[PDB]
Amino acid sequence: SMVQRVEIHKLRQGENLILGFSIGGGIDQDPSQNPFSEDKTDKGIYVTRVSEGGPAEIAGLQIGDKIMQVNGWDMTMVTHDQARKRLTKRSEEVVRLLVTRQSSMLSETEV
Ligand SMILES: [Cl-]
Ligand SMILES: [Zn+2]
Ligand SMILES: [Zn+2]
Repeated sequence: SMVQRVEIHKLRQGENLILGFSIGGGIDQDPSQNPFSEDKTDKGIYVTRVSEGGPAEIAGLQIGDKIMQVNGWDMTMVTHDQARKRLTKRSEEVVRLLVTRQSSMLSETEV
């Protein structure tokens, strides 16, 4: 798996600002119910949906991505609602994420 930096600018949907994805997981949840994890004891926060055409998709977020950090806050052992809260601060227009993603990128040049 690889680490990836993702930056998402929220889109104003009337009065709300939204990122355009859904989360699952958290240390309060039963990790057996998470289909995206490789290890079914992983209680981490996973991207379970990405809204087509939305800010997260355009920013490069992918379904199954594990969210490790949001704006400098570590997300590996947070509750589901703690994750929600960190992602939905009305004050914050931009969310910067570190995610892990399970995986020829070699640039080759003729001379
Ligand atoms: Cl919750
Ligand atoms: Zn698309
Ligand atoms: Zn910006």
